[PDB]
Amino acid sequence: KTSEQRVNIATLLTENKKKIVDKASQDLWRRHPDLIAPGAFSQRDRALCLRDRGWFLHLITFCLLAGDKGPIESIGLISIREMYNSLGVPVPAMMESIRCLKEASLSLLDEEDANETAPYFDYIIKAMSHHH
Amino acid sequence: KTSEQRVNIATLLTENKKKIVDKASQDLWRRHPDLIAPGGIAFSQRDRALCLRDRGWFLHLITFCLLAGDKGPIESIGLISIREMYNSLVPAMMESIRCLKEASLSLLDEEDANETAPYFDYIIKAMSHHHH
Ligand SMILES: *C(=C)C1=C(C)C(Cc2[nH]c(Cc3[nH]c(CC4=NC(=O)[C@H](C)[C@H]4C=C)c(C)c3CCC(=O)O)c(CCC(=O)O)c2C)=NC1=O
Repeated sequence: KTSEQRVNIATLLTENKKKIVDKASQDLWRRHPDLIAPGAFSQRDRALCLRDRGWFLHLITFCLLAGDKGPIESIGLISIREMYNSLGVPVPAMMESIRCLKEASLSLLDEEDANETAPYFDYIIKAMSHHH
Repeated sequence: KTSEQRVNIATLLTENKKKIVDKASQDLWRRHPDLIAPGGIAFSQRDRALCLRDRGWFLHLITFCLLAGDKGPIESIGLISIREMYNSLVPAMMESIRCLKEASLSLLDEEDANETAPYFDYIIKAMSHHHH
């Protein structure tokens, strides 16, 4: 399913958007501590990486609202290109970050919603995976 | 976290997106019929489809703001998308939002209309800043 279902899920991912970005950031840094190590070490560069993580979640919930994966093809691609060019973020790092966001988001949902939700995450991963 | 009022407006705009986007399109063509005439920027089926696509995505950005209780989704997704749209390369952009505003507001009582109207206005403002 319903337009109520989409809104139900979107309001969940909005309300808990900080719990998700936090969870997903810890999962990322436990799994890949070389990002948080001296070799996202700086507070300004770690802030941008967190800013960019929250942005991907926003983009997902939007696509969930719209029932549509076209925004990923439109503004998603623009932003992922702008990341590795200007900010030098590696493709494996972004792909893994979105896997961590996926996991954390889905933990709040039930199996009916999570099945409806999971492909939106996967679509961004697939749309990046072709590069590296 | 999300108010009961804003969930309901968000569900109402989402459930009637077709009608709203239909009504916003014909109001735009009524007021500016040159746009879908042989010369104009919405004549060709591609360009008219992209206008239809984008209009609907703006209505979902409004819905998303309502759920956020915040203009954050416009800050996060709106501004970046606006910039890129005009880079592709224009007062029709802003007038289509105004018809979308009035098409949307027409579904709502005065209490709900006053909660939603600012988000349209933020998007009209954000657009105006790309004037030559
Ligand atoms: C009618 C007054 C009308 C027209 C003709 C258009 C739009 C339009 N937009 C593009 C490209 C384009 N639009 C956006 C917006 C956008 N992307 C998102 O993901 C957001 C959810 C949404 C904002 C609400 C973007 C980012 C882009 C660039 C990428 C792309 O979609 O191609 C075009 C032509 C593009 C080209 O190929 O040159 C046109 C004609 N909107 C109207 O209201």
